[PDB]
Amino acid sequence: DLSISTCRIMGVALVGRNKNPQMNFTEANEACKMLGLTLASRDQVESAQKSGFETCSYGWVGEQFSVIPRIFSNPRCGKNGKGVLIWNAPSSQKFKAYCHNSSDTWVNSCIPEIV
Ligand SMILES: *[C@@H]1O[C@H](CO)[C@@H](O)[C@H](O)[C@H]1NC(C)=O
Ligand SMILES: *[C@@H]1O[C@H](CO)[C@@H](O)[C@H](O)[C@H]1NC(C)=O
Repeated sequence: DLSISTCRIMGVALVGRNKNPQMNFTEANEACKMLGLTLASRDQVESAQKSGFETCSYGWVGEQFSVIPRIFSNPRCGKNGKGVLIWNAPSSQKFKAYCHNSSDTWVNSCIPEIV
């Protein structure tokens, strides 16, 4: 089974396997596709981070590198960095995936508009 962000921010979800090993670049694209999504771009993860999205996992994006979005500093997540941090790695390296849902328009898929 796959782990997925409970609430997507600017259409972005972190997607990973429930146990290691995680996913090379090809596997990451395939995982998003199996969910009916696409691999997110760096720009899409940056937009999510600016809207409050952070994780403790590096994940593949469409530019063929991996990123981690960080808002608070934690030594276990991006070595206390803040921002969208980049990891240039071979396409064979295992990471999670950032997927983008083009049907999302709410900033947070769990927070509706006022009804
Ligand atoms: C990615 O993993 C798949 C197995 O799911 C493998 O067939 C493929 O060669 C791998 N690609 C790279 C670049 O490591
Ligand atoms: C994508 O978003 C739509 C609309 O919010 C939702 O119904 C659908 O389940 C989402 N799919 C995934 C894989 O998140």
